[PDB]
Amino acid sequence: PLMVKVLDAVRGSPAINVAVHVFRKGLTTEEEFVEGIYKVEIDTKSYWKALGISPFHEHAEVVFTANDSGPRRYTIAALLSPYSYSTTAVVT
Amino acid sequence: PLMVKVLDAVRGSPAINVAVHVFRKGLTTEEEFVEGIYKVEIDTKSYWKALGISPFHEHAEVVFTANDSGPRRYTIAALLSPYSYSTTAVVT
Amino acid sequence: PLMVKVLDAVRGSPAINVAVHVFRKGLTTEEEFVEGIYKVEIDTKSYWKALGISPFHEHAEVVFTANDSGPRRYTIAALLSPYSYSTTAVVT
Amino acid sequence: PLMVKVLDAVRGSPAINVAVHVFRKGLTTEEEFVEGIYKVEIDTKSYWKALGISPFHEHAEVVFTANDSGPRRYTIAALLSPYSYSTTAVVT
Amino acid sequence: PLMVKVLDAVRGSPAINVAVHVFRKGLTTEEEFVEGIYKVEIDTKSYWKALGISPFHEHAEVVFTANDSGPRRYTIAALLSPYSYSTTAVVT
Amino acid sequence: PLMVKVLDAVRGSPAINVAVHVFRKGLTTEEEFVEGIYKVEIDTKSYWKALGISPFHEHAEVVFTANDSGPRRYTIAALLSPYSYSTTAVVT
Repeated sequence: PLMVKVLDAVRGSPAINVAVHVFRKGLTTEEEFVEGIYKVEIDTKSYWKALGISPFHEHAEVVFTANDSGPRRYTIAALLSPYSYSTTAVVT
Repeated sequence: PLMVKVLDAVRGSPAINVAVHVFRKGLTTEEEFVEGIYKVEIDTKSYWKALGISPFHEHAEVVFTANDSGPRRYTIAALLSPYSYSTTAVVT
Repeated sequence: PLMVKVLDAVRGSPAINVAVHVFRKGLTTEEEFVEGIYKVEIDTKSYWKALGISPFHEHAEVVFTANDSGPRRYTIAALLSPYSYSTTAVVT
Repeated sequence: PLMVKVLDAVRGSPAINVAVHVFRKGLTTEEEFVEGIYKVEIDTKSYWKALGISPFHEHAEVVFTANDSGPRRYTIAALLSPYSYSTTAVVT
Repeated sequence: PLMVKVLDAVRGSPAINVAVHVFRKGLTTEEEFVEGIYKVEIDTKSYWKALGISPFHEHAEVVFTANDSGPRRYTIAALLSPYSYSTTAVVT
Repeated sequence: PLMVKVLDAVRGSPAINVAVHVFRKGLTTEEEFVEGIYKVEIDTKSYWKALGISPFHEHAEVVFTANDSGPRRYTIAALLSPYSYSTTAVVT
């Protein structure tokens, strides 16, 4: 008998992020997985992935150049932070 | 008999991030996994991944260049930090 | 009889990050794993990973160059730090 | 009979980071593992990993250069430090 | 009968980082492990890892150069240090 | 009968880092281990690790150069030091 009980009696007003999981039992392969339940990706780069079988196999002249040079600003006040009875502000 | 009990009686208003998991039982392979339940990726780079079987196999002239040179600013006030009855501010 | 009991009676308003896990039982391989439950990756780089079987196998002329030279600023006030009845501020 | 009891009665408002785990029982291989429950990676580099079987096998002329030279600033006020009834500030 | 009891009665508001684990029972291999429960990696470098079987096997002319020369500043006020009723500040 | 009891009655607000573990029972191999429960790595370098079986096996002309010469500053105020009713400051 598997019994899982989470946050059953709540009185008041909290801030929650519940993640309950119960399990009873050619280049990239994945199986039976739970990924990115509460994930966050900011300014994330992937230039060359899984190009394929036999890419640039013979006599390949290639110049890979990657220039990440910029005036980019990211300002997050409450990233993944539940809060109760509080004050959150970004003042520029 | 498996019994798991988490945060059953809450009185008041907290800030919570619950992650409850119960389990009863060609180049990259993964199986039976739980990844990035509460992950965060900021300014994350991946230039060449899993290019493939036999890439650049014969007579390959290649110049890999990666220049990460920029005025990028990241300011996070409460990254993954639940908070109760508090004050959070970013003042620029 | 397996019984796990976590934070059952809470009175007041705390700040919590609960992570409860119960288990009853060609180049990169992984199996049966729980990774990055509360992970954080800031300015993380991966230039060449898992290029593949037989990469640059014969007569390969390659110049790998990686220049990470930039005016990047990262300022985190509460990184993975739940807090109660407090004051958090970034003042620039 | 396995019984695990953690933080059962909490009165007041603390700041907690609970990590409870209970277990009852071609180049990189991993199995049955729990990694990075509360990990943090700041400015982390990995240039060449798991290139593959037979990489640069015959007559390979290669110049690996890695230049990490930059005006990058990282300022973290409460890294992985839950705090209660406190004041946290970054003032530039 | 295995019984583990941690922080059962808490009165007041402390700052805690609980890590409770209970267990009842081709180049890199790992199995049955718990790694990086509360790890921190700042400015961590890995140039060449697990290149593969037979890398640079025959007649390989290679120049490995690694130049880490930069104006990088890291300032952490409370790294892995839970604190209660305190004041934490970085003033530049 | 194995009974482990840690920090059962806490009155007041301390700062704690609890680590309770109970166990009842081709080049790098590891098994049955718990590593980096509260680890910290600052400016940590690894140039060549686990290159592989038969690397640079025949007629290899290689120049390994590693130049770590830079204006890098690291300032940590409370590294792995929980503190209660205290004042922590970095003033530059």
